Amino acid sequence: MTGAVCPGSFDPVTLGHLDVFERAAAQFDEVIVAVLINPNKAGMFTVDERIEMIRESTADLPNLRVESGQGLLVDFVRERGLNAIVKGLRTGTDFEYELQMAQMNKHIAGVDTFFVATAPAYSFVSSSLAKEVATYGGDVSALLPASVHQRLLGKLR
Amino acid sequence: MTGAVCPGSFDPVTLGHLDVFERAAAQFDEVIVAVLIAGMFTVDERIEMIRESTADLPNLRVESGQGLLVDFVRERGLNAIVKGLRTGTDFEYELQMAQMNKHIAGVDTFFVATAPAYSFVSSSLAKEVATYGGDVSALLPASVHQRLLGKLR
Amino acid sequence: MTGAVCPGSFDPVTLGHLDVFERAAAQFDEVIVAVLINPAGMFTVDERIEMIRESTADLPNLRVESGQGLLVDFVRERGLNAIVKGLRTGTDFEYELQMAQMNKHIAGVDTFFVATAPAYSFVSSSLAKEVATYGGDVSALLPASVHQRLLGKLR
Amino acid sequence: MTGAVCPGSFDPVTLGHLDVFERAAAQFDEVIVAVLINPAGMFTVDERIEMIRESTADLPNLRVESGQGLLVDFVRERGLNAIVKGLRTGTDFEYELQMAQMNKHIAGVDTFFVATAPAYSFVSSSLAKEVATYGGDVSALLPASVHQRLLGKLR
Amino acid sequence: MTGAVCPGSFDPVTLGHLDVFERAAAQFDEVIVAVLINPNKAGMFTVDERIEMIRESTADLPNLRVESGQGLLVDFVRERGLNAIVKGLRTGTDFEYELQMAQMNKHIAGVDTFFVATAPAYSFVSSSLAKEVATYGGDVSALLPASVHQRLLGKLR
Amino acid sequence: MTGAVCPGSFDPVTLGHLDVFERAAAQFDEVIVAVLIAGMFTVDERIEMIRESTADLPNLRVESGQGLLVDFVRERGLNAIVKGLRTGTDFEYELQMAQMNKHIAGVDTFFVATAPAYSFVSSSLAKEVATYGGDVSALLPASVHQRLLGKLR
Ligand SMILES: O=C(O)Cn1ccc2ccccc21
Ligand SMILES: O=C(O)Cn1ccc2ccccc21
Ligand SMILES: O=C(O)Cn1ccc2ccccc21
Ligand SMILES: O=C(O)Cn1ccc2ccccc21
Ligand SMILES: O=C(O)Cn1ccc2ccccc21
Ligand SMILES: O=C(O)Cn1ccc2ccccc21
Repeated sequence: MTGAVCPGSFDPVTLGHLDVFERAAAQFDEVIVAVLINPNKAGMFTVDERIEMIRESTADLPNLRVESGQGLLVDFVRERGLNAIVKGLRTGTDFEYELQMAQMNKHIAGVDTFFVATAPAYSFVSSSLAKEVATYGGDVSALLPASVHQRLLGKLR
Repeated sequence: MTGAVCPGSFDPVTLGHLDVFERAAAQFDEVIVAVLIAGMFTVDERIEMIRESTADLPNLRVESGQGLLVDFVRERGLNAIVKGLRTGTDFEYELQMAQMNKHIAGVDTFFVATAPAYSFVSSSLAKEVATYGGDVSALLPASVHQRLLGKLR
Repeated sequence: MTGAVCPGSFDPVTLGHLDVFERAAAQFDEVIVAVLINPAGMFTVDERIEMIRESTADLPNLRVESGQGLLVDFVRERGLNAIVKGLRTGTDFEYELQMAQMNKHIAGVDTFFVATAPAYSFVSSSLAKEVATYGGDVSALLPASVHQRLLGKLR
Repeated sequence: MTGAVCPGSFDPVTLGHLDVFERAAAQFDEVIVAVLINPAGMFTVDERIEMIRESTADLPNLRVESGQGLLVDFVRERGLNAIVKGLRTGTDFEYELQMAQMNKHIAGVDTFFVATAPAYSFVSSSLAKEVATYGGDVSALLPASVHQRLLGKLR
Repeated sequence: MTGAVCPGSFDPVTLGHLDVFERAAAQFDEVIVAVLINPNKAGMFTVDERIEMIRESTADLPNLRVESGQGLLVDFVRERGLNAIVKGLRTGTDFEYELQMAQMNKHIAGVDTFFVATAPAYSFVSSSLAKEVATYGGDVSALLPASVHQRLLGKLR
Repeated sequence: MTGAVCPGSFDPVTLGHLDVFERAAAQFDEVIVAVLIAGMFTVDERIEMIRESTADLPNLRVESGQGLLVDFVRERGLNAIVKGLRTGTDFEYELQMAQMNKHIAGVDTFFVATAPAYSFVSSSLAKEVATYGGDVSALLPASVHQRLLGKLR
């Protein structure tokens, strides 16, 4: 009954995210993708859109499920009877901030954070840079799942 | 006649800050905590919270400031800054500012790492965690923690 | 015929920027300084271009132009496929590397990084403006014509 | 059935190592601590294994084994394909990342990194031995049985 | 008449190196690969072997040549009428040391150093890690040019 | 009665080191340069070179040391170390040692960046460059530079 939570805003999910989801699902009995929402700032995609895009690109992972939440990540994790977070690393990750949050999260709730580096091919995509590049016409089709790419272009138009 | 200034917004002061204050006060004759001024606490509240937490440091005082930090330092006859390092410090930006501050006013900056126990608290993360019900009581002065609970509730 | 683009907001241009411009101009047949405008700063795009031209008067193979949108489009539209970017103290290098890999992926454009000289390594447009606003002397860190204009915008 | 390997020389095992072992054992069905021998240190491989077993007596799903050669072969030979590595102050993380990407490429093995607790973040096997050699007290940073053995090797 | 020097021990050359050579050759009129030799410590390959492996994998680059040297890199550069170095960045690069050397090299000889990141696919290979992995049987065939791989295995056997 | 120890091998002392010594001497009543002991110069040579370069610093002295740095510091009634930062400093390792030194002996470590002009020299790189005929005269005290040329030629 091992398990981990993969957290993020996933606005939208990228192939970097999906790589890490797949690794987590391969190494833990269950994985929950936590789509964390700031109720004060809307992103590009609604919560239901974000969840749909993740589900469509994770259909081959039988032990992965997707749920939204807000507030403290460690509460989302513990209320599901888990105490592990799996977080991806990419080029441009603020690792010092991630470390700070990992030590705080262990301190307040006993939850462990495991970091895994995304595959090199997917190491320079981020939701924010993908959106920025696509806004001005750049081709990010190879860095996003099919469940995302044309929906992104749709939002931008 | 040695002295150093420990600058920050301290909104609120943490045990990470206090650890650095104590070290500065142990190694310099005179220490001034510079409360540099839309956060949670007013300048007076932040000053009071620091003063309450530093009552056992006779050679430390707390003053508010505006404008260039180096002017604050120099106008008090000093030319040293002591700055703490924690997990999540943007050290590259601190180094840029240190070199600029030396260039424009001949002020030295000394960096000291906070104790491991207080290395992952920051004013911002403490406020965030407490806002959502997390227990940060081990990371703040007893006084500050009660005040924080007051501002939230 | 070789060439590179040096991109930035240059608000205002610093001696750190100038150092990198000079090194680019010494190593490439053609250099374009791209003054890239956003939706915002202290100097107008025209003022920024003028300050750069004043500072680069001795560089005959360097020209200054404004641009918007995707940097790699600016680069490719001028028949080039290289960017030269400066490094200074406080550069977010991890983000620069992310953008370099992205720019190579989407358009085949290479990015070359060069560290500015130690003397000019701690100036940035933002920090120079901040220090000058409160009366600090940054005249050793900016071209002379820029320092004059900066005082005017503040006074 | 999930599982991971925690690799190192562990000469000697520290409380930083133990912290990471405990977290691995709490999150994976099976953990193997791989004591990997080189062509060399203070403690023999047998002594190191014994010190780890003493320290991990409360972890029934963790076992300790020696190994040589390619780590990913050690991992795959035991039917696993995950490594759990600790991070501390002074870890060469850039090199760890290079090795993680290499290990994924050559064998499909994933590497998960976890930071040790702040209290145990500045101890390392090498620095503990160095401090103890000159009479510094590192007893708060090592399992009790290790600290006893360390004194013996020095005296 | 622009030009740059790409320096290294290249013992052996990797596909990470070759990527950077190709970019340099695309952006400068001439490129010299400088195979820098420590006369006090032999590597795995002799100088002539190193040069042969680079030449065989750079035959499509008409403006690139390969030469060995020792002592100060800036003297190698200036004696060829050049004053630019192009150096690759990969995962595990000691960038702070590279920066130190770049500032020293500018100080003593006026030579500029341009850094370029290797392609993600080739970002985790290094000569040393390739040799180490191959020593213990790991498959590094996709990270090295054909001019290198079986020669490497030969040395190891 | 403030004081700090500036430790290193100083083989040889550079202008980067000297800049940090001067800053330490400006901000602490008492400074001890600890020459911690197969390099180029003997301990006595390194001490002499530092003493020659610091003749204008009345509150600085130079002594050799062995074993734990914290014992060197504590045996002289102090509990502060001042360490310089340059381009190529392994800062993560320095932080590890600082936290260890605080833990085992209550000694604080203050870090200060060298001036930009002296930020890319190190004893090792200076020796390497000079060995192959490079001019490092702008990066070393005048005395040291002549001595270095002597050891090579
Ligand atoms: O996208 C990022 O900034 C980092 N990152 C990359 C993969 C991944 C998976 C889960 C959470 C974060 C992740
Ligand atoms: O809180 C931070 O971000 C860093 N930090 C830690 C202690 C301390 C004391 C004075 C100034 C900053 C300080
Ligand atoms: O100013 C910066 O943030 C970095 N930087 C320094 C020189 C330079 C030249 C072109 C672009 C950026 C450059
Ligand atoms: O000791 C180190 O250098 C890092 N480190 C810390 C805990 C731990 C556990 C397994 C492997 C390495 C680990
Ligand atoms: O291999 C390395 O350590 C770094 N690196 C990567 C490509 C490349 C090309 C020339 C010189 C060094 C280079
Ligand atoms: O030289 C170095 O590696 C760092 N560094 C620079 C100045 C200085 C002074 C004392 C100790 C180390 C110092």
